[PDB]
Amino acid sequence: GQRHSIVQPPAPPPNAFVEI
Repeated sequence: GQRHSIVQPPAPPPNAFVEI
C-alpha cells in the first residue's frame, strides 16, 4: 500500500512431467 523491504519473491523452478 505504501512500500516495504525490497519485495523480490524467488520462485523455485517446478519439475516437468518426465523431463527426459
